[PDB]
Parts: sequence; structure tokens; C-alpha cells
Amino acid sequence: QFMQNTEALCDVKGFAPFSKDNGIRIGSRGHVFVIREPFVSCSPTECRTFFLTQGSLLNDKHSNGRSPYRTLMSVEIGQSPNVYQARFEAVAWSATACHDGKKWMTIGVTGPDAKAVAVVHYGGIPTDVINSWAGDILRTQESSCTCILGECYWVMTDGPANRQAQYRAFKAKQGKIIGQVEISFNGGHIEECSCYPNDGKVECVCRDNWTGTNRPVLVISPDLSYRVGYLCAGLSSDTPRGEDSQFTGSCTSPVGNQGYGVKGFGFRQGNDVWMGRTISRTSRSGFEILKVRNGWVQTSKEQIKRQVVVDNLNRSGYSGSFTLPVELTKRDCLVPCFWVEMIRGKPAEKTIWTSSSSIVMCGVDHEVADWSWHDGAILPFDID
Amino acid sequence: QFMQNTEALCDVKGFAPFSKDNGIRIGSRGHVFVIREPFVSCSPTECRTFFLTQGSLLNDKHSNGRSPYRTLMSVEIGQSPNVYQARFEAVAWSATACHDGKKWMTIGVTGPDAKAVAVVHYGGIPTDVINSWAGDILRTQESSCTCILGECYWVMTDGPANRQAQYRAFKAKQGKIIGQVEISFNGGHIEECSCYPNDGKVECVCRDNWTGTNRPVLVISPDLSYRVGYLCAGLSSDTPRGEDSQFTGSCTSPVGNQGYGVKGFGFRQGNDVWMGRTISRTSRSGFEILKVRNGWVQTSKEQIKRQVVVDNLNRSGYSGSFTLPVELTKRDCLVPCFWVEMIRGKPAEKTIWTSSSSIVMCGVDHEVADWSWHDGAILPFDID
Amino acid sequence: QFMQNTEALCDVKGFAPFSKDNGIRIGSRGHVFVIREPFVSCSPTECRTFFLTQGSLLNDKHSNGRSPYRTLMSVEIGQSPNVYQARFEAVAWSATACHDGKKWMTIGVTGPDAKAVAVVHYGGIPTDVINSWAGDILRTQESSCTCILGECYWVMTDGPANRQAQYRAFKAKQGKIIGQVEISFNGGHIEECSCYPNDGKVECVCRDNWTGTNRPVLVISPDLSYRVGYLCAGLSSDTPRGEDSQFTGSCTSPVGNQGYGVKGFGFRQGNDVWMGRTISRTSRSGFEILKVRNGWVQTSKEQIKRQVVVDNLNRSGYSGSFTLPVELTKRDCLVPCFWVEMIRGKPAEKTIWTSSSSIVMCGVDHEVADWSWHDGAILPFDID
Amino acid sequence: QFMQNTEALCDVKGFAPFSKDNGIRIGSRGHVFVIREPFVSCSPTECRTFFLTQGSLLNDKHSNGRSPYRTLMSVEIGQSPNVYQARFEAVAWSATACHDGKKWMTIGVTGPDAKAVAVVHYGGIPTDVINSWAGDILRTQESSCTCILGECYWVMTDGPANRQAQYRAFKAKQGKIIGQVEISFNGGHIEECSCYPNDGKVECVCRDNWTGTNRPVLVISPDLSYRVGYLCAGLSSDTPRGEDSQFTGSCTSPVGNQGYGVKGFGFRQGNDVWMGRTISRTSRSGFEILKVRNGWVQTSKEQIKRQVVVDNLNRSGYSGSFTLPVELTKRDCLVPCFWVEMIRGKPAEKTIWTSSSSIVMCGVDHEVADWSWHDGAILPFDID
Ligand SMILES: *[C@@H]1O[C@H](CO[C@@H]2O[C@@H](C)[C@@H](O)[C@@H](O)[C@@H]2O)[C@@H](O)[C@H](O)[C@H]1NC(C)=O
Ligand SMILES: *[C@@H]1O[C@H](CO[C@@H]2O[C@@H](C)[C@@H](O)[C@@H](O)[C@@H]2O)[C@@H](O)[C@H](O)[C@H]1NC(C)=O
Ligand SMILES: *[C@@H]1O[C@H](CO[C@@H]2O[C@@H](C)[C@@H](O)[C@@H](O)[C@@H]2O)[C@@H](O)[C@H](O)[C@H]1NC(C)=O
Ligand SMILES: *[C@@H]1O[C@H](CO[C@@H]2O[C@@H](C)[C@@H](O)[C@@H](O)[C@@H]2O)[C@@H](O)[C@H](O)[C@H]1NC(C)=O
Ligand SMILES: CCC(CC)O[C@@H]1C=C(C(=O)O)C[C@H](N)[C@H]1NC(C)=O
Ligand SMILES: CCC(CC)O[C@@H]1C=C(C(=O)O)C[C@H](N)[C@H]1NC(C)=O
Ligand SMILES: CCC(CC)O[C@@H]1C=C(C(=O)O)C[C@H](N)[C@H]1NC(C)=O
Ligand SMILES: CCC(CC)O[C@@H]1C=C(C(=O)O)C[C@H](N)[C@H]1NC(C)=O
Ligand SMILES: [Ca+2]
Ligand SMILES: [Ca+2]
Ligand SMILES: [Ca+2]
Ligand SMILES: [Ca+2]
Repeated sequence: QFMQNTEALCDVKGFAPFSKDNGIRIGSRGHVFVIREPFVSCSPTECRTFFLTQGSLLNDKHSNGRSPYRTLMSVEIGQSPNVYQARFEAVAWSATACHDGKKWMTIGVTGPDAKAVAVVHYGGIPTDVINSWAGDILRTQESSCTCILGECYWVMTDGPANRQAQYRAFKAKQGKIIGQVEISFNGGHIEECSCYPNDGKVECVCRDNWTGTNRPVLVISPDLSYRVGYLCAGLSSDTPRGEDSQFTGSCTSPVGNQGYGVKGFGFRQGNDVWMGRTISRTSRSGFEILKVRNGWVQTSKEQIKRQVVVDNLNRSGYSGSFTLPVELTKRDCLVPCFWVEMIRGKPAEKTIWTSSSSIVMCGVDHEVADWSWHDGAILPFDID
Repeated sequence: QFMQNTEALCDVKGFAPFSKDNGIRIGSRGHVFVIREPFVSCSPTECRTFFLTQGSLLNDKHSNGRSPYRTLMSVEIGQSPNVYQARFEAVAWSATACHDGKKWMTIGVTGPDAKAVAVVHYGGIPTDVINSWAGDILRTQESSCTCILGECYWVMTDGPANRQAQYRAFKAKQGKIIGQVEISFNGGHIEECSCYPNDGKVECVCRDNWTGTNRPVLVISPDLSYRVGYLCAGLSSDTPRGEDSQFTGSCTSPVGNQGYGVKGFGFRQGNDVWMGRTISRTSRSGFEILKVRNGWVQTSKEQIKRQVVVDNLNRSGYSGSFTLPVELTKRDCLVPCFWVEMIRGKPAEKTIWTSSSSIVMCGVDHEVADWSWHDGAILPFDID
Repeated sequence: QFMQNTEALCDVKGFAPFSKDNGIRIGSRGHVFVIREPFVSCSPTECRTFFLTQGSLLNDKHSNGRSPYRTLMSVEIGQSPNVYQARFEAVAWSATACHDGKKWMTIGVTGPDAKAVAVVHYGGIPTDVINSWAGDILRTQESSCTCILGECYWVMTDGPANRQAQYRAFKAKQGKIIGQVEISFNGGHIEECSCYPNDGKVECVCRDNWTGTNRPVLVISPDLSYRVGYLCAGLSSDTPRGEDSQFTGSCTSPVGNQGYGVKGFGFRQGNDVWMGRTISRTSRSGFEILKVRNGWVQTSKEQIKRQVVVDNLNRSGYSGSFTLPVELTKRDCLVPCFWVEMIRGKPAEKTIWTSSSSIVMCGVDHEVADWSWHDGAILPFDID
Repeated sequence: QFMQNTEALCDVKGFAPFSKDNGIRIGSRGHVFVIREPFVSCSPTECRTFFLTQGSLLNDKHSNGRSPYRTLMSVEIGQSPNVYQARFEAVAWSATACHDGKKWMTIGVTGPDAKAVAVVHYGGIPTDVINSWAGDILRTQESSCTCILGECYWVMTDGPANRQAQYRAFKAKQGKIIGQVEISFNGGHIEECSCYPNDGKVECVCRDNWTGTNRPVLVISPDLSYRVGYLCAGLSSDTPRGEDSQFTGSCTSPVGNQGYGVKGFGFRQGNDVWMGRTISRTSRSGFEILKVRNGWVQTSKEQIKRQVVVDNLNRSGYSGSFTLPVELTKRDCLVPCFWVEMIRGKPAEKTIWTSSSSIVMCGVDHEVADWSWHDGAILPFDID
């Protein structure tokens, strides 16, 4: 049976802690991959954490830091990314994964920068390929893809990381690419889309790495018509970004004139929006989630909820979205969840290596207090 | 199929050894979580050990000792709480878990002391939340919850650990809270209830951490009517406690005028009772189980059985109750079992860390000899 | 479905290598239990290796050598007895296990020498108990028990290890003891029986630790009538033993006037017999298997086959029997298999610890060449 | 259900990366077997990596280098050959394995050089044996065997490694040998065949270790009629070999007059051929795959595709073939895949040990760019 995933996303008032893997703490002694770019995706029976290894273990000389050793692997949600619980998925230095109700689809991108290859896998074997079409680091979401009615959808970019690039959406059935579309977005920039199903469409909130401090939004229909623009809200959710009091929103255009960025996410809540962001404006530190009234449709600054998940003295990193399927929840709507990556090590910290751990939160019908579920590893390590 | 668990508890004459995990011994070299608060709960197909990790491994610098790293995880009964066999359950510094016949329900409490959040999980995803209602360390059983006819029941406390607090019982179906009751117990104190099903009711034997050296008893009906009082028996089963020869029982009121306490358990046996206690009156050392004639209904001192499980030269700790379901036993009654936690390390011992291991015993129809299945680890460890 | 196991044992011409776990070699670096007394038993879907741990790991200070830490655990056949693949079965310093077609039955004996308790487990929970009836180390086979038509059978001893003791056979269904018999064997001694099904009976070949250099044989019928005596063959198969040229067989009585012994096995082959023995007469070194014409029924010295499995420069240890069920083989007969335990460490070798590894061989229809699949570990280890 | 595997092999234009296990990198710290001779084979539900351990772990003193410790084990494709994920298959210093749709068949050869024994296992138990028929290292493919319509086929050699030997093909059903044929190949030499199903036949491409720099080809029909010769193509694919510009092909006879060799593979593509080879002509370094027009039927030098997988500065080793079954792909043809073994350590490198890791590629309908997915371990290791 294919998962329909045609339901509305649930409207939620707060987010509760789902899991914490403690991967780095455990890796001081246990056998745990150096990783980065973790993400969560669910099947009808379980949620799993996916991650890009460096082909090396914490506290080993090989952790010394797009290589040909990076692989996509997965564990059950809340397990550390440890060697002896890991399932191999793909050769990959960029990836996305999702389940259609019947099997896991994973996409791993590997190969040379000038001519990369994305291998689509379905049920644990390779089934199709997409080669780079613009010759400049073909790359993808680093979070869950989205499956509706047995067809799965994802976004890729090829081109410069800091100026205009090219963006395509793809649709597959049972691991075969059956459609694609080029997304026209002159002046805009899309990287590392965080996508989820809502009302029979794929809604993605992405990263502008060129000039925008606000985030791109892309809404794809099953026939690959789409709409694209920027998240309307009058609060900026990229990093780096400027102060909220100097920010004016835009539904159409990049605002803030700053480079760089970080993968993040948001969720539509009718006309409102939940948006995540690092607490710091200049560095990947802290993590808060804000609900903004009419923030999906207008340049609103009307904050109605805020929750802190990692405090501002502690490192954060990427964040991303996924949903709980109704075959697990028995709800009439899709429950929205997110993860946060907490990066440790170089160059900010004096270590030879870099890795991350994660925390996962899911939408519930009550507000939840602020706290900090930070990484908690004690650096440097023995190897340093 | 839901488990009925409407049967009488079996009347048993002695307890036989079920498992011993040797977690600390194995942790001198293997990759094993620092834990405390282990417990056992069964499904129709297996028994599992649940435990609260410290987000760190034995013999690692992170084991140096309510943190945001503590997690609830589980293994099959008698496996050490090791990294590579562990199943992740919840973010938690207090917990309870049980199976309804179809899936595992777990509850993990995390967050700040002033405003904690308990996340209910069902079949490995979050499904409901209970926030602190009194603002002072919302907390729960640290042992098995109890499911009857597809509805599961547990006890929580919010308030002071050493004076009057507030106590509630909750009922859920498929991970959704469908009822709750405040337990009126003015002058009494309830913590860390050890509960089991008997004759279509939930019977719990708890810890009074305020003034009582005797244990509270709470009997909850499926409609959330209840009765509450103290275990009648004229022998005290908390620690610390006074000498038995200075003790007089009470069915209604705390006796002994001493603070502090330890999680323990008892089982009704018609009108008699099996009660566990540490052998020492002043410290968590040794473990014995006593059967007292009419001890459930009267202030009896008539001991009819005694069995030692850990001798008085060796550390003990918490203990708790669970039952074997009839779909495993094919009996006409629910078999009563208990576990004992054996704590090692600081402050009693000169180590930087604290953890525990466990032994599990089940009720049988013959008396079993005394012995000592103690922890057996050799301290200090390399890290110390 | 219960396994019938009513078929004749296959008549076999040689034995082929099934598995080798390399447990000690791997334990120089990996996380592997110190063990002894390994054995193999099969279900309709797989063969497993069972073993008695010391509650400690190789190369750790706890391996420094009937304790309360010993446990029965199991892995798939040919896996090292490593922590992260092990299934917990029982608290045990002596054990037996077997499958009835539906579930695993295990028996673990633990407790004090004067008053030990054997806990019967069935499908991973305790289900019955046998307490010591003579007050002197209740003990059992250390190899597979035998199930026929859904009823399982095993042998136990209680009493002195070096003079007359007492011996009982037990029958269980679904983990409940439904029958027992005392085996009258005045002047004889039975320990550590190696049993298998043949033609709807249980045939066991045991160890005489009192005066015999020949092995006891016990044949039990489903109704617990039995016959008992000694393996007829005019070659001695215990260790220690005398030279074959000074040996005369007996069907009825212990021969050779020597103490001590080692667990071993034999298989009836119509009127012939396969018998295992250490190659050395004085120490547990080497391992050979001999087929003797009419050796089951007469004091024959007519050797018709010989195969070496461990050469005489290498350590051996216990050996034992099990059979392959027809639901795995699709044969019309039960295939006979054996294992050999290869003990390493103290007192023979200069180490602080003692453990073993294993090799498993199964009966085939062709002769197989001699070789040596010895342990191969390099002692002492780092810990020594 | 038996797998038919009667379909044509798919005609493919390039090969995409399936997996990379990073076994040596991970083994610098993790618990990973010293191996060599890895290979991949698939069932209807998954692909697995098989490998011959040395009965020892990387970075341990036992890794110090046909022993009686070598075993055949397997993991899921892309897992390192680590202790705690490994499934035991056979005692083996040479091996082959394949699935018939219902169960795994494995063959492990062990024993003395003069009189080796090959044990056939089926569904995880031994089921038949083949003893050496020529008394000189009985040996087999070190890659996948081939199953068609429920019958499985493989090739073995017995005799000298460097002059004329003897070669047989065998057929089994459910682990029982039901047929065999001696392959007449006077003047030729066959070792380490790489076989796959194509159009209801078994096509194998092998290693000539006597005089040929070209590879033998053997095509076996289900009734054990066969044809044998050499791969026609006018490019040599063994190592060592001469320059392509001095090479003329032959369909019938060994060409190049050089000894030694390396296990490799090729795939028929109608009348064309994909052939793998090391990039170096003198050493096992680099790996490229070439498609040659009419290379199956004529001495063609017409190269139409080339892809590099390991560059020529990096070590390679053995390579081999397998196919994806239609029950995984839902295609109308069998997808061709190969693996490459990347050997590290002595004598080329200054270490006490030798092991390998692997990369796996599968046939797709687009060309894929050149890259290098080399081993990447940093030698020497701590133990050296
Ligand atoms: C980590 O690596 C440092 C840099 O080494 C150099 O750069 C790398 C990329 C390689 O090409 C290597 O060959 C070069 O030597 C070292 O200088 C340093 O020793 C390393 N540190 C530790 C603790 O292993
Ligand atoms: C264990 O920790 C001891 C105390 O350290 C101090 O307190 C903790 C809570 C942290 O805030 C830390 O920053 C402080 O330094 C140490 O003094 C001691 O080194 C540690 N021992 C070992 C063996 O790791
Ligand atoms: C192994 O143990 C040796 C003997 O120790 C003594 O006997 C044991 C049974 C215990 O009671 C212990 O308390 C006694 O100290 C030691 O002398 C020796 O250090 C140990 N060796 C190693 C390498 O750990
Ligand atoms: C590795 O082994 C070297 C050679 O040792 C000798 O040869 C082997 C086959 C055995 O017979 C052994 O008994 C002999 O001693 C050693 O000389 C060397 O120490 C070893 N190296 C390390 C680092 O373990
Ligand atoms: C190459 C552009 C890309 C998106 C901005 O840079 C990413 C940014 C990163 C970052 O900002 O942390 C690390 C990513 N692993 C990297 N992606 C790849 C494929 O290299
Ligand atoms: C906070 C009061 C509570 C019950 C008395 O104290 C417990 C006692 C403990 C103890 O007495 O050993 C340790 C428990 N982990 C702690 N519980 C929590 C949630 O912190
Ligand atoms: C206690 C008598 C018994 C049988 C002879 O001794 C056995 C001999 C042993 C041996 O000879 O190797 C080791 C066994 N683990 C031991 N059994 C127990 C339960 O201790
Ligand atoms: C014995 C001849 C054989 C085929 C040429 O040599 C092989 C070559 C090898 C090699 O060339 O790398 C290593 C193999 N493990 C070895 N096979 C066996 C069974 O020893
Ligand atoms: Ca930006
Ligand atoms: Ca108290
Ligand atoms: Ca004897
Ligand atoms: Ca050659």
C-alpha cells in the first residue's frame, strides 16, 4: 500500500521532544561515524535518522578533516550514528530520502564537482541516475523528500553556491524518474530545501546562499506546476541575517543583501507560519522556533509563539522538516516535525575533526517550555 | 489484539532468577551506557529492560557526574544496556513504559524543573504531552505502567520531594490521554509507584519521601475511582527505616517520622503480601523479599516466607514490579515479577561516575534458596 | 507445529566442518565474553551456539579467574560469543537448551552449592523450577536437550563429583515439568550427558567422573522407562584413560579404575558407533572421531573410520552432540552433528583467565580428510 | 518461489556507484575483520557482501600475516565486514555463494592442500560435500554463483596454479549436487570464474594463471553442456599483461605468454562486451571498465565506452560480477553489476597485515563520469 499523504498538515501550538542521539558524547568512547547533514524521514512503521558519514570514526586519525568516502547511512531515530546499528544506503556527499508506503527511496550524489552523479535507490538497490546538467556540484536537499500517492518529489541545484544557479524539481515512481521541471527564479537562489506534504502539494522552504536573508518558498503540484517566491514574514530566518528591527519582508524578492546561509525550515499553518532560526544572527548558535500570524501570506511581524530548543551559548547548525504519516498517528492530518543539527569541532573549536549530533521535535496541541537540549560533548577529544 | 490483563495475580511461594545483565562488569571494557533507574516491562512476545542513560558511556570522561542528555532506551531482558543493542524510546530524566498488546507506550519526562514536559510515545512516535501542573519537577514511576483491556494507566507527582506534593493518575488509549484524576492524600506522599494489574484493577505500592517509613498503596479502578492509604503490614519496607521491634503498622497514615526513601514494591496475595526491602535499615544495601500473612489488610507481623537476593555486604538500590502476560505463560493468572537495581560508584565509592546493574526474579510455585546475585564489578575503573 | 524427531539417525561415513567461531582470536581486540561450556542446538530455522559466560570480557581485569555472574546466552552458530550479538537466556552456571518446534526451552542452574535452583524457561520467560534434591551441586548436560513430539527431555545429577551420586531424567511440555524418573546406577556415575533423538528415543552418552574410563549410556523412552549401562566398545573414550591395548570393554560396568573425566559424546549407527575422544590419554589435547563396527552392542575393537579434527599439539576440551531437524534438511533421517570446545588459558597456560572457542562438524555421506581447526589464539594477552 | 533468472542481461551504457564500505578506514578504530576476496550476491530482498576473514581483526596482533581460521561471513551490501553485523556462513579459505529465490546456498572450501573439502550449505546448514579430486588445492570462484530456475551452478579447479590443471562445473538443487561435468581445456587454465545468468545460460569470465593475458570464457547450459574458449576482444584484461598495441586477440587460445593473473570479469552485451581491468599493466593498481564493439564475437579493438572507478595512483585487486534480480528491479532484463576489491598492506606497503575494502557499481542507461572511489586508509596502522 502507497501512503496517500494528501491530508492537511496539522495546526500545532508547540513542539515536544521526540529524540536526542547524543552521538558525539557516545563517540568519545563508542564506535561512531564522523558525520554531518543528518535528517529524519518516516515510513508507515518507523522514523529513521539518515546521515552523511566521512567514512571515518570519531576519535580516530581518519577523522582528521565532498570526498569519495562519504556515504549515506541510517539508523532508527535517536540511535547514535554508530557503526554496528547502521544501514548502508548510498555513496553520497549530498542526499535525500523518503518512503512511499512500500519501500525507501534514497538519492545519493557523488562523483567529481564538474560532473557529479545522483543515484536513485529504491528498496535498497540502484534504480535510476541523474547526471549534473550544469557542471557545478549537483546537489540536493539534505532532508526528507516527499511522497504523495506513490510518487516522490525532490529538489536539486546545479551551479554556483554564491550567485545565480539552476534549480530543478523531480518526480519518481518506484525509483524511476518520471518527470522533471526547471524552476524559473531569476535573481533568486535555492539550496537545501526543507519540504513536507500539505493538502496534496509539496511545500518547501529553502536556503538563499546568494543575497537573501529571507528564505525561498517553493510549492510543487503533483503535475510539476509550481509557484516560487520568498517566505512573506517580516522576520528573517537565515543566518547570517540582520536585526529584525531593520528588516522588512518580501513575498517575491531576496531581502537583506548578505551572502552565505544555513539550511532551515518552516511550516505553513493555514495562513500563519512556524519558522526556525538560529538565535544568533551572525553564527550557527542557538535554535528557536517562532509562530507568526499571517506569516505565510503577508509581511507580518506578529509573533504569537516562541520556543527555544538550544540556547544561545551552544552550537546549532542545519535544521529540516518531515511529517508523521497517518498510518502511525491515526490522525486526520499530517503531524509536522523538525530536527536540528548541532555541529561540533573545527574551525570554531580546536579539534582536528568536525561532526554533529541531533535533536528531533514534533508538533503537539499544547505549548512546551523553553529549554536547551544541546550537544554536551567535552572538547577537545583524545585524538586532538 | 489488546491484552486483557483482567486476571488475578498468581499466588506464589517463592521467586526464581529470570535475568542478570552484568552491565557494569561488561562496561569495564565494552561500550555500555552509564544509567540508573532500570525497569522491566513485557509485551505478548518478550520482556525488555528500560533504563535512563546519562548520555555517556562507562569508562569515558563524559561519565563524570536531571540533565538534557538523559534518554530512555531499552534492550531485551538480560542484555547489558549497551550502545549497539539499544532501542531509543524517549528524551527523559524520569520515565515509565508498558505494552497494551498491540504496541509499546512510553512516557519520558524532560525539560526544566519549573516547567517539565512529559511526552507520551506510542509505537515509537510521540502522540501526546502532559506539562507540569505544579511547577516542581513533574515526575513518574521509573517502572512499568499497567495496561488493562487496551487502556494504560500510570502515576505522576509534581511538587516538593520532602513535604506535601500533588499526585495524579492518568489513563491513555493508543497513546492519547483520555482521563485523569487527582489523588487526595493530605499528610501523605507518593513517589515512584510500583504498579501491577490484579483482578481488573491497578495496584501500586509507592515511596513516601516526606515522613513515612512504610509504603503508600494506591488501587485504581478503570474509571479512575481509587483508594489510597498505606501498606497495612506491621513491618516497614522503606529505607531509611527504624527497627521492626519499634514499628507498629498503619493502613491509613505514615509511620516512623523519617525522611528520604527508596523506590520499592509489594504484591497482594489475596489478603497476604510479598514486600521487598533493602536488608540494611540505613543504606541501600542488600535485598530481601518477605511474605506476611494478612499483611495487605491488617498490621500483621506474621512472616511466613523470606528470601534473600543480594546479601547485606553488597549494594542494592531501587526495585519494582511487573507481570508476565498470559499470552506468554498460558496460565490462568498473571505471574508477578520484580527487578532490583544495584547502584555502584559515587558518593559511597571513590569513582567519578555512578551507574547500576540489575537482577530480575519471577514468582514460582516452590520456595527458592537464599543467595546473592550482586553486581560484582571491581572499582575504581580506569577512568577514575 | 511441534518437531516430530521420531526418525532414525542417519548413518554417516564422515563429518564435514559446519562452523568455527574464532572467539578467542577475535577477543584479543573485540568485545567477547569469557566463556566455557559452549554447545549447539537447532530449531526449524537455525542452529545456535549457547555458552556460559563468566559475566566478563576477554582482555579486561574482570576476566581474572560457579559464580553468581555466570549466564547462559546464545548467538547464531559460528558467531563469536560477543556482547553485541548475544541473546540472554538464563542465570546459569550449568545449563541445557533445545527447541520443540515452536519455541526454545532453556534450563539454567544457579544458586548455592548446597541448594541450587534450576529455572526452566520457555519462549524467553521462566516457566518452572527444579530445586536440588540431594544438596550437592545440582547440575545438567552442558549440551542440547532432546525434544520428541513436543515433549523435551534432559538429564541432571545431584551429589558428589567423584563417588556415587544421584541421577534423574525429566520430561517437559511447553516449559512445564510433566514427569521425572530416578535412574538406578549403583556403582556408576553420570555427568554431562550428550544426548540426541534416534528412532523415537533419547540416546545419551555421558561422563563417568568416579571410576570409569569408558562412557555411560542411557536410553530413555517417551514414558520415562529407560535402559542404562556403558558404551560396549573395546576402546575407551574418556580422558584420562589408559592405552587401548590394556583396555577391555564392558556393556555393564565402569572399566579402567581412574578418576576425573571430560564431557564427550557418541552416536549409534545401527549396531556400530561413532565416538569422539581427545587424542591425548592424559590431557585435553587433540580431538579424533572413530567409527567402531558393532561398537554399540559388543566390546568390539574393530575400527572402520577415523577422522582428526584438532591435532594433538593443540588444546581441546568438552564435546557434545546435536541433530539437524528434517524441516531444515528435508531428509528422511536426523543428521548427527557434534561440537568441540577448545579451552585456552590457566592453569596450563600463563594467563589470568580461562575461556574457550569452538568448531562444529556435521555427518555427511563421504569421508573427509584429517586436519586441525584449532583455536589459534596467541597467548598471553595484553591483560596478562 | 524460485527465481527464474532466464531473462536477457540488460544492455547498459554506463555503471553507477551502488556501495562503498570503507572497511579499512573504519577498522583503524572499529572492530572489523581482516579479509580478502569479498564479493556480492543478491536474493529477492537484498544484496549482501560475502568475504573470507582471516579469523582476526584489524589493528590487533592476530592480523600479523589458506589457514584453518579463515571463514566465510556476510553483511548487507555497503556495511564494513565488522564483527557485530556479520552473519557466519562457512569454514572457508575459498568460497562461492548465491540465492535460488528461496534460500542462500554457500560453498566453503577448507582443509589440507592435498585433500581439501568443499562443504555446500543451504539455508544456513551443511547439506553436501565435494572432496578434492586431484589433490592440489581444490578451489572455487570467490564471487557469486548462478541460479536458474531453482538450480545453482558453479565452477571449481583442482591442480597446479601455474600449469595445466583440472576444471569442473557443478549443478545443485536445494543444496544437493545433482550433476557435474569436466571441462576439457587442454592448453588453457581456469581460475576464479566470474559468472552471471544471461538468456537461460551461465556465462563466466575467468582467470588464466598459466600463460594467458586474455581471459577464459565458459558458457554453461542447464544440462551441463558447455562451450569454452577465450574472450575474443583484441584488448587484454588480465594483470600482468602486455601493451594493447602489441596485443592481438584470440577466441580459442591464450595469448601474451605471461604468468600470474588477477580475478576479473566481463559482461556480454549482445555481440559487444564490457570488460574490467586494472589500469596498470604490471600491478593491481587502478580500475577501468571498457565497452568493446563486437568484443564478445571478434578480435575487435573498437572501444566505444570507458569509465574509470579507481585511479591509477590507488590500489585495486580482484573484481567480479553479479546480477540484480527482477523481483527487486521489476525490469524485463537482469541488471549487470560488479565489485572491485581494493587491497591494502604487505608486501607492497609496510604493514604486518593485508586486507581489502570494496566498491560496487551497477549498470544504468546513461554514461557516468570518471572518478576514484579508492580505499583511503592511511598506513601504517597503530599495530605496525
Ligand atoms: C592531521 O593532518 C595534518 C595535516 O596533514 C597534511 O594534510 C593532509 C590533508 C594530508 O595530505 C597529509 O598527508 C598531510 O601530512 C597533520 O599535519 C597532522 O599530523 C594530523 N593530526 C593528527 C593528530 O593526526
Ligand atoms: C571530573 O570533573 C571534575 C570537576 O570539574 C568541574 O566541574 C564540572 C561540573 C565542569 O564544570 C568542569 O568544567 C569543571 O572543571 C574535574 O575537576 C575532573 O578533572 C574530572 N575528572 C576526570 C578524571 O575527568
Ligand atoms: C588477579 O587477581 C589476583 C589475586 O587477587 C586476589 O584474589 C582475588 C580472588 C580477589 O579476592 C582479590 O581481592 C585479591 O586481591 C591479583 O593479585 C592480581 O592483581 C590480578 N591480576 C590482574 C592483572 O588484574
Ligand atoms: C609478527 O610476527 C613476526 C614473525 O614472527 C615469527 O613468525 C610467525 C609466523 C610465528 O611463528 C611466530 O611464532 C614467530 O615468532 C614477529 O617477529 C613480530 O613480532 C610480529 N609483529 C608484531 C608487531 O606483532
Ligand atoms: C556546495 C554548495 C553547498 C550549499 C550552499 O555548500 C554546502 C554548505 C555547507 C554548510 O554551509 O555547512 C556544507 C555542505 N555539506 C555543503 N554542500 C556540499 C554538497 O558541499
Ligand atoms: C525529585 C524527587 C525524586 C523522587 C524522590 O528524586 C529522585 C530520587 C533519586 C534517588 O533517591 O535515588 C534519584 C532519582 N533519579 C530522582 N528523581 C528525579 C526525577 O530526579
Ligand atoms: C561439579 C561437578 C562437575 C562435573 C564433573 O564439574 C564440572 C567439571 C568441569 C571440567 O571438568 O572442566 C568444569 C565444569 N564447569 C564443572 N561443572 C560445574 C557445575 O561446576
Ligand atoms: C591457489 C591458486 C589460487 C588461484 C590462482 O591462488 C589465489 C591467488 C591469490 C591472489 O592472486 O591474490 C590469493 C588467493 N586467496 C589464492 N587462492 C587460494 C585458494 O589460495
Ligand atoms: Ca543567505
Ligand atoms: Ca520514607
Ligand atoms: Ca572418568
Ligand atoms: Ca594470466
